[PDB]
Amino acid sequence: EAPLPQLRAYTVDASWLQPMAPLQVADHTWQIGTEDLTALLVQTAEGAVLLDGGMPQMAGHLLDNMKLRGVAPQDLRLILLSHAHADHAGPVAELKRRTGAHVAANAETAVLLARGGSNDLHFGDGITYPPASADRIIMDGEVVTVGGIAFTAHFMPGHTPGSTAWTWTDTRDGKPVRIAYADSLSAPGYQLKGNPRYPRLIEDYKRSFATVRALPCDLLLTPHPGASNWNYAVGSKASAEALTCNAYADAAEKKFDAQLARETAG
Amino acid sequence: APLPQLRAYTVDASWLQPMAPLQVADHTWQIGTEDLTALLVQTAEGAVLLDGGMPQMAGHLLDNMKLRGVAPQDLRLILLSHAHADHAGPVAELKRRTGAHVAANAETAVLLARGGSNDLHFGDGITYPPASADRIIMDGEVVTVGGIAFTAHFMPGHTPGSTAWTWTDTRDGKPVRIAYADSLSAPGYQLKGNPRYPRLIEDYKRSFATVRALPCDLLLTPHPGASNWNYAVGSKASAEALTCNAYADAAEKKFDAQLARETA
Amino acid sequence: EAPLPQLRAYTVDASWLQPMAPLQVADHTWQIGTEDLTALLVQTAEGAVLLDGGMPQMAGHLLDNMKLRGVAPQDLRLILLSHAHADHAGPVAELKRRTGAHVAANAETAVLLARGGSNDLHFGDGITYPPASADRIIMDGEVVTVGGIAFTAHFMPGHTPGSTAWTWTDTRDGKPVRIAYADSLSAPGYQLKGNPRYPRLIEDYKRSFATVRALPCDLLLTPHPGASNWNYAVGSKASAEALTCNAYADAAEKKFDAQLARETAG
Amino acid sequence: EAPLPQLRAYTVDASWLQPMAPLQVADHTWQIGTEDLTALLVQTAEGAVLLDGGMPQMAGHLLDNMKLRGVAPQDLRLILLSHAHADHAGPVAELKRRTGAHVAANAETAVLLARGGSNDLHFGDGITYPPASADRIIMDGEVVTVGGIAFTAHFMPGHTPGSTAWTWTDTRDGKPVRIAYADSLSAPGYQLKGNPRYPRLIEDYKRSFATVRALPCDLLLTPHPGASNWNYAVGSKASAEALTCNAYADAAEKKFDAQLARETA
Ligand SMILES: [Zn+2]
Ligand SMILES: [Zn+2]
Ligand SMILES: [Zn+2]
Ligand SMILES: [Zn+2]
Ligand SMILES: [Zn+2]
Ligand SMILES: [Zn+2]
Ligand SMILES: [Zn+2]
Ligand SMILES: [Zn+2]
Repeated sequence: EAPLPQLRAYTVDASWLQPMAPLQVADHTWQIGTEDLTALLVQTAEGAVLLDGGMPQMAGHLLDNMKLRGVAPQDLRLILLSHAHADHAGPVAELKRRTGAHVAANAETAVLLARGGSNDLHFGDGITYPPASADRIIMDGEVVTVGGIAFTAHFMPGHTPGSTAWTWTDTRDGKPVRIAYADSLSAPGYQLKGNPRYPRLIEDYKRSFATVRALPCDLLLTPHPGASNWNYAVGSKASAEALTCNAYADAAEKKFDAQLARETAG
Repeated sequence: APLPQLRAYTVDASWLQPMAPLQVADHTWQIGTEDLTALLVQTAEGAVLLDGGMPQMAGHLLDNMKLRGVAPQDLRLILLSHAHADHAGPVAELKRRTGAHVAANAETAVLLARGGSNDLHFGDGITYPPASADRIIMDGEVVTVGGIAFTAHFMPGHTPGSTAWTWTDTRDGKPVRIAYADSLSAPGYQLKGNPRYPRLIEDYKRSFATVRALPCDLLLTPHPGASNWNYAVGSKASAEALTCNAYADAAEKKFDAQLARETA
Repeated sequence: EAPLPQLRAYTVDASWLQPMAPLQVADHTWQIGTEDLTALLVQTAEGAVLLDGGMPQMAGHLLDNMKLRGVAPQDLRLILLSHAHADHAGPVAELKRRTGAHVAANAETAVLLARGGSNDLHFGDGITYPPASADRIIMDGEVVTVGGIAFTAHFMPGHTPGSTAWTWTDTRDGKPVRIAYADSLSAPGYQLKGNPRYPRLIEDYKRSFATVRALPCDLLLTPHPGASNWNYAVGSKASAEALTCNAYADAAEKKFDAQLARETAG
Repeated sequence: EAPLPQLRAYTVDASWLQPMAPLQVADHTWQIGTEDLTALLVQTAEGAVLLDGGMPQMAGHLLDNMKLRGVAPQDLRLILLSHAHADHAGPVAELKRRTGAHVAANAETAVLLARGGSNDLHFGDGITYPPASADRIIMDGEVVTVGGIAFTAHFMPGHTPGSTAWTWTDTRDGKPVRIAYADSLSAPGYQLKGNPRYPRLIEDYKRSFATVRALPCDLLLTPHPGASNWNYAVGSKASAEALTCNAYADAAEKKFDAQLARETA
C-alpha cells in the first residue's frame, strides 16, 4: 500500500502565539500569556503563582514577562492549571525544569499531564506535549495558599474530566475583587451521548454549568479570552465587555443543548 | 511577531512504506516498513516485538501480526533498541491495544516515560506518546518467552539506554544466532565536553567493542541500511548484510572523523 | 534526647491472612483470597480478571490458587480494584511483574496506587505497600470487557476518593446472576466535617450510599466479606445470609450518621 | 495451611535513629542527620542542597536541623542521593511535599526511588519507603550548580545500580577542601556470581573500587559514617581519623574478595 501519512504538527491561529506585555488584571494579578491564550501571574509576598502556561513554545515568553514583573525564575513557587490540554499546559515541563516550581492539580489533570495529553478521551494522540508530574494532588473545594493569597479549586468536569475553576480575591482601586478563572465549558466535536470513553459526559457538563454559575466572582477570566469576551489587545479596556459567570454558563449550555440536538436527532 | 509554530517530525517516505512480513528465521519476521525494522518473534507462549518504528505504525504492525496468526492479545512483550520516536513511536498505543508488557533498561525507561522529550541532544524536537516500562532489565539479563531466551547487551551512545538484543532461532531447524543491535551514529551530536553527556566518547568507544563481541550469525539494525539489509527482497538475498565487526568498524570510522572535525 | 521511633508494620487479624482454596461464587467467578479478604477471579475462555488481591504477602497464594483454577500467570489479563489501600491492592505490583495483567482504575485510584498508599488523606504513611501504575484509566460507568464478560465501573468515593464498585453478569445453576463487588463504605477514624484534605467528603459519602443502593445486584460481595455477611470459611454455604445492596448501604449510613453526630456534638 | 506471615517493618540499629545537633564539616557543609546516618546540608546564598536524608521517620528532624542552620523549608532547592535505599532516601517524598525541593538523580536511582525501593535486585520488597520522582535526570560526570557551588556526580554502581558519589569544593580556614561523599561499597548478603538480576555485578564493583580511589578528595564522607571511620558523636574530633578514598576502597575490596571467595567455594 501507499506510504503511511506523515505526523501532523499542532498548528494554531497566529493570535494564540502573539506575545504581549503584562496586562494588569488586579493589584497582584497579571495576564502574561499571548493575545489569545491566558496565563495568569499572581505575585504574593512569598513567591509567584502561575495559572496556565499556554502552548509548549511559550515558556521563554512567560519567563521574560515574569522578569518584567520583578519575578526571577526561582521566584515562581506554584503552577495551577485549568485543564491539561496542549494549548494551556503546553510549557509546564520546561517551566518546572527552569524554575523549580511545583504543580498542584486534581487527579484527572495529573494523569493527563503525566501522559502529555496523549490518549485524550476525544482527540486520541492528535494534540500531545511534553509530560509533567503533579507534585500535589488537589481535592474539590481544597484551598492552596501562597503568601497570604488563598486559591480555591472548583471541579467542573466536561471539557476534560479534570477541568477546574480557580478562585481568589485580589484588590482593585481600593476594594476587593473576587477573581474566577473558569475553564472551558465547550465540547468541540465531542460525541456527547453514549460515549464509551466518557459515559456520564452529559451529566458532568450539566452539573458544571451550574457550578460555574455559582462561583464567587466579580471578574471572570477564561483560558481563551474570547470565551468570556475579553480582548487583551485593547489594554486598560480589555475587560469592558467581560461576561459574568451567569452569561458564560448560559451561552455554554445553550450551545451544548443545540449540539446535543444535532446529535440526538441525527 | 508571533512565536514559531510547532514542527512535526517528518521522515523519508520509505520509512513509512508498509511491507508484508519478511521471514528472517523460522519464528522471526520483519513486520515494519521498508526502512524501519520491527521484528516479530513467535513463540509457544505468544509473540515478542522488538521495536515498533514511527508512532503512526501501530495499525500496520497489528495488521502484519494478524497475517502471521497473532491476535493483538497474543503480543506478550515489547523490547526496544532505543526510545526515539522512529523506533519506539507506537509503544503506548500497542500496549493499550494488546496488553503487552515493555521490558527496558532504566535509561530507556525514563526517556520512554518522557515521550522522548528533553532529549540530551534533540530537546523537544522528536517526541511521541509516553509509555511506561513494566520490567527494568540489567546488562546481560535474560528474558525468556516460550523457551526463547532474549539477552540484553547495553551499548550506550546513540542514547544512554541503547541496547542490543540477541536470541537463537532456527533456519529450517538449524540454529541461527540473531543479533538486533542499536544504532552507533551520533547525528549532529556534540561529542566532546557535552555538559548533558560528559562521558559520551568513552561510552561510544566501549559500545563499538560491545557490538563486535555479540554472539551473532545474522545482524539486524533499526535502520536496515545501516547493516546492508534490503527489505525489498528475501532475507537469503541479504547474505551480504554486515557482520558485527564490519558494522562497528564503519561506525567507529565515522565517529572518529566527526570527532576530528569537532576538535579542529 | 531519645531516638526516633522505629517504623511500625501494618499488622492484621490472623483470619485476614488465613489461606483458603478457591470458592465458587458463580459459574465463572471464584473467591481465591483468604478467609477474611476477598480476591475474585473471573475466568473467561479469553483469559482471567482479578478483582482485588488482598494484602502484599498474598501474591504467592493468589498465584497458587490461579494455578489450581487452570489460569497460567500469562493468562491473567486484567486487574481491577475496589480501592488502593494495602489490604486490597497490596500485591498488585508483584502480580503485574509475575503475570500478563494490566491494571484498569480511575484517576484517583491510579494516583494512590502509584504512591503505594503513602500520603493517604487519613492514614498518612502508616498503611503502605509496593507502588504500582495503572495501565488504563477508566471513567465512571465505563465498561471493560474480557472474553465476553463486561465489567462496569461505578464510582463510589468516600472510603477513598477513588473507591469503585464493579458489576458484571455471570450465571449460577442455569440462570443469570448480576454480581456487584461494592467497595467499603466505612470511615475508620476519619475526620468527616471540615476536613481540609477532603472538603466534600460528607457529600461524597452521601451520594455513594445511594449509588450502592442502585447497583444492578442479585449477589453482593465486598472486599471485607464480613461487611456483606459472607462466611467464606464454611464453603458452599458461604453466601447463605449475604446482605443486599440496600441493607449494606443502610448499615453503613447508620454508622456514618452516628459518627458524624459524634463529631458534631459529643 | 497456617496463616501467612505478618508484614515486617524495616527496623534498624537505634543509633541510626539517634538525633544529633548539626555538626560542621566545612564552611558551608553540615551533617544534620543522626549519629549513624549521614545527611549533608550545603548552604549557599541561593538556597540549600541536601545530600541524603536517612530513614523515612527523619523528615521532621532534618527540617528542625535546617531551621537551626537558618534554612527555612522553602530555602531547600535540591536533594541529591547516594543511593535509593530506605535508610538513605527514606524521607525524600515527605521532604519534597514540605519544601518544594527538586530531586536530581541518575536513571537507575530515579526508577528505584519511583517504586519506593520495592522490587530490589537483592532485597525484594523488604525495605520499601514512600516513593518519589526525580525532577532532573543526571549523567555520569554531570555538574549541578547551586549558589555557585558545583556538585559533580561519579557513578559507582554495585551496592545499587544507581549508586553515586558526589563531589564539591568547600573551604576551611581560608583554604579549599575537596569533599567527596562516596556511596556504600558493601554487598550485604548479595549473590555476587551468576546473579540473574545483576549479571555484571562483579565487573561493576571492581570498576567502582577504582572509581572511588580516583575521586578528587581532601575529606571523604559516607552514608554510614563508620564506613569512612567518622564518629559524629565527638564533634570537632569527628573526622580526626577519617579514611582516605584509597583506604576506603581498599578495605571494601578486601571484604568483597573474601565474600566472593566464600561464595565460589
Ligand atoms: Zn482544551
Ligand atoms: Zn483550549
Ligand atoms: Zn535514534
Ligand atoms: Zn533512528
Ligand atoms: Zn480501606
Ligand atoms: Zn480494607
Ligand atoms: Zn543500601
Ligand atoms: Zn545503607
